[PDB]
Amino acid sequence: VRSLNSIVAVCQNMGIGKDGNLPWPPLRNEYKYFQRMTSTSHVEGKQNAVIMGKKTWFSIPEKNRPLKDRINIVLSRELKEAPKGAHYLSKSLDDALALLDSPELKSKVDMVWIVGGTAVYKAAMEKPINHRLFVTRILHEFESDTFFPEIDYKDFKLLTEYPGVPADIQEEDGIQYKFEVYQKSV
Ligand SMILES: NC(=O)c1ccc[n+]([C@@H]2O[C@H](COP(=O)([O-])OP(=O)(O)OC[C@H]3O[C@@H](n4cnc5c(N)ncnc54)[C@H](OP(=O)(O)O)[C@@H]3O)[C@@H](O)[C@H]2O)c1
Ligand SMILES: [Ca+2]
Repeated sequence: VRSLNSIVAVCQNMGIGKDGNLPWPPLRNEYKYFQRMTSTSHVEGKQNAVIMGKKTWFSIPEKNRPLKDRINIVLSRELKEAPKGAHYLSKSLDDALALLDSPELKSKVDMVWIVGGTAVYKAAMEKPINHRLFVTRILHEFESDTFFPEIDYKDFKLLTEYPGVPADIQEEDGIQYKFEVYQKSV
């Protein structure tokens, strides 16, 4: 494909989860940011595709699957068939990428978003393709048992500005956070 997009929220230690869920209680504004960023396509009659690992898919409340208005792709070396609600099942990132390039998908899909977990992010990170990483840095220490892979500061350059991403420190429910965008160019 042309380029990937990755979106994650991280607390101070780069933690992204705890016990199968997020490390922090719900932040409204963070949420809407995710829905908005992942769902919004810049082309009529096109839909965005989201890619995620098995543990992440299941983390989503059942009645809430699949993420409305996007093509849900789950990665798993173990599942035989796509979990109930997913659109496609794939064995590796590569398979996922290939599926996307296929005739039927080729045309129905706008942007591709990697929504985790660790291994998905990592895999996407290493592909020598154009890639933009949308990070929400939550300026607090919540205990996490899952972490964001290490990012290559030589490859991913932090943008100083980007359209429609507030640049100031935000706050909600007594917690502050900041939005950051890194860009990898091949
Ligand atoms: N903060 C955030 O932005 C954010 C975003 C997502 C998730 N989360 C949290 O992270 C946790 C889930 O993440 P996780 O890292 O533990 O799990 P995960 O990546 O969601 O699930 C991992 C599984 O998915 C399959 N998989 C993963 N990478 C794959 C690859 N490259 N090729 C094929 N299959 C692959 C494998 O399943 P098989 O064993 O079946 O092969 C692997 O066991 C939860 O706590 C969730 O709340 C946070
Ligand atoms: Ca397994």
